[PDB]
Amino acid sequence: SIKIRDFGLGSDLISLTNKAGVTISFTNLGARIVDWQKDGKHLILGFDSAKEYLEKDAYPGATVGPTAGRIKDGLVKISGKDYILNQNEGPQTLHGGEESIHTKLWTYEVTDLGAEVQVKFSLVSNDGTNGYPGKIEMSVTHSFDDDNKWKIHYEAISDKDTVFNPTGHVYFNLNGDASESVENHGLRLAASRFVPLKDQTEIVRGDIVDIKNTDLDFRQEKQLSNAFNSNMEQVQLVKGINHPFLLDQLGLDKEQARLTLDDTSISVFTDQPSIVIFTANFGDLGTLYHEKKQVHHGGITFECQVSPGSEQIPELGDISLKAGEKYQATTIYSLHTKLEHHHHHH
Amino acid sequence: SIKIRDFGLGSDLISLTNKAGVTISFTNLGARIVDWQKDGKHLILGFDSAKEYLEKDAYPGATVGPTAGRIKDGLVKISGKDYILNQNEGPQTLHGGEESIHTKLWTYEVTDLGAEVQVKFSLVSNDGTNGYPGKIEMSVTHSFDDDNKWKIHYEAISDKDTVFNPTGHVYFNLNGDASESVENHGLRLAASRFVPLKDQTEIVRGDIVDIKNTDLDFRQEKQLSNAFNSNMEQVQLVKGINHPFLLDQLGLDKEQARLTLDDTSISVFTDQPSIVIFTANFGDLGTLYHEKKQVHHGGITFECQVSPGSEQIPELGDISLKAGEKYQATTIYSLHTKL
Ligand SMILES: OC[C@H]1O[C@H](O)[C@H](O)[C@@H](O)[C@H]1O
Ligand SMILES: OC[C@H]1O[C@H](O)[C@H](O)[C@@H](O)[C@H]1O
Ligand code: NA
Repeated sequence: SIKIRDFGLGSDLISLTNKAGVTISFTNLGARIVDWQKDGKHLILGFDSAKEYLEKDAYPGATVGPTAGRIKDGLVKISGKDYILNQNEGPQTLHGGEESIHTKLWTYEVTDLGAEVQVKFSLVSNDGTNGYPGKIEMSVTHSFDDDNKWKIHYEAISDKDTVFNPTGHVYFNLNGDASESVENHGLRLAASRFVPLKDQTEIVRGDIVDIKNTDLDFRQEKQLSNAFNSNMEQVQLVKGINHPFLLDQLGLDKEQARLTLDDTSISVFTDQPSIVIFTANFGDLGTLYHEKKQVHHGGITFECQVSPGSEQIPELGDISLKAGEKYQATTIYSLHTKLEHHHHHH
Repeated sequence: SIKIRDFGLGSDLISLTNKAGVTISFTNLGARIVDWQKDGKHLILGFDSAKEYLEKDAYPGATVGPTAGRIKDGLVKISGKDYILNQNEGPQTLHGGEESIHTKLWTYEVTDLGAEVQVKFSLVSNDGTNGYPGKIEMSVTHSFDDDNKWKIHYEAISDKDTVFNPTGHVYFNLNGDASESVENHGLRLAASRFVPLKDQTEIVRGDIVDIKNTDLDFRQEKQLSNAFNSNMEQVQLVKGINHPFLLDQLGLDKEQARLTLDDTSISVFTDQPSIVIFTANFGDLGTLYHEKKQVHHGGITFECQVSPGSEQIPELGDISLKAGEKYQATTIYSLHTKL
């Protein structure tokens, strides 16, 4: 079933329930996921109204871009030309600049395919918006099926050579309470290397580091507490995790990551080369989620994209988008029950 | 009473009915007026869904900008520097460039004051959007009251020196049917001068012209057909009227124009110095409104703003907006019915 209602400020809330009774909801404000519940329990973080997003934190669950992550000094080279983008985090351009796509009302249309329902959000980034050459016609399709798979499909075309590397900013918290740390969740991630950050400004260091056998090694499932408790320089630098992880094997067919809590698991699939993992290292900020003060480490993202820093570390990839060329990216989050035995105590 | 409903593509339709039973409706798609009716008759042109506007014509009833009108070669000078805006009509920048603010979904909040109801639409134009320096935080408040006054109040703030001169693009048709020319309406307009167009590109010609005692003088009420049957080269040029008229006296208190058809009249008030009047000179286009095929002259606008062409005729004014300065504008469309 599909249901729609006003969500506030002119935004709408689109709620889907699949045949298994799992419900998930989105809003056109930032083509974003608002909630995902199983048996009355929230699997992710979200607010109850549009205003909350604009007043507390506009990122959760949003579609972010045109370029996700930090661009050192907002400087990009496009077809032999240097371009300076809006700098909204010191001299850095973070998640596309100020008042970016995650803050806009996107138009949308719903396609009911029976076992699958698709919500296609659309938006045009005008040429020059926040320094980005365009215009760029973008679309984000969020779909949910009877198999409990939530898929995000991005598409985009530009009138001019530009840069494009968006991502989905959902935060998971299998505890279903933001006031509960995710250190109790088990994490498995098919990545042998990571990208260290230079300092508190969080731009990339310039090197790629192997993490096998360190506290950041999750190739084999381990509790998140291991990382949180680590005194490795990078962990301390960011007070948790906030880094791009380079996937060892690419392809949408492979389970790149799996997050488990007791009988529930979320598997991550994507066609992107890295996963930026941010563990809500907010300290005592205590943003309220459903009247619960969120704790430090009260959530975890899996931002699949081309790793940030490619401006400095060419090896990470090329986020350039040629005029007329069609961009596409696909990321999938699938829900499972009793996928494995996870019986721990914190 | 207030009613909110889905207008399509995720856009909303906000309908306001006052004590008099008059109904006015708006959509966040382009902070625009969709309908205005009395006793079941539409006073303005509009569509029945969001899609239609996107597919047929996106300007009707919309808020247009940042700059309304045509800018020669898309060129403006800001703080002594030349800036090239998005060009969407040949080398001209028309109505702020392609995919402008009239095609975006604005956020909004409704405020019920009893005798009056306000609907405040907001949108942020990012710095650099379509070549315009910013960011510009814009808000357009459409309000409707028990006196049948529809008021538009504009406000904006920019982080950088820029240009700003928006307008409301409603088309009136007291016939209540697009298939019917407005030639039968009577118009009065407090303007003795106008701005002639250079040619078919519709950019300004360069001069200001006195219209006193011409087919374009409406200082004294007159029927539209007059203007429409005039052989003035300017009329002949655009096949109707598509020009900025320079108001004689400035100020919100003075009724600047009046459109009348029988018992029904619309008065226009503004704090702007000019009114651009366009008589839907669409030829055989035939755009469909409420299943009615539109006729040439099947509508008329009252675009209140600073006259287009100030880039070439500074006497017309200046549309710059310095960083940190607050822009404000107001335009009123008052409805009256004789007894
Ligand atoms: O709150 C948004 C969040 O987005 C990414 O994960 C960044 O790496 C974090 O530093 C933070 O900016
Ligand atoms: O269609 C929108 C309309 O906008 C103004 O009124 C112009 O003068 C007309 O030429 C036309 O372009
Ligand atoms: Na809506």
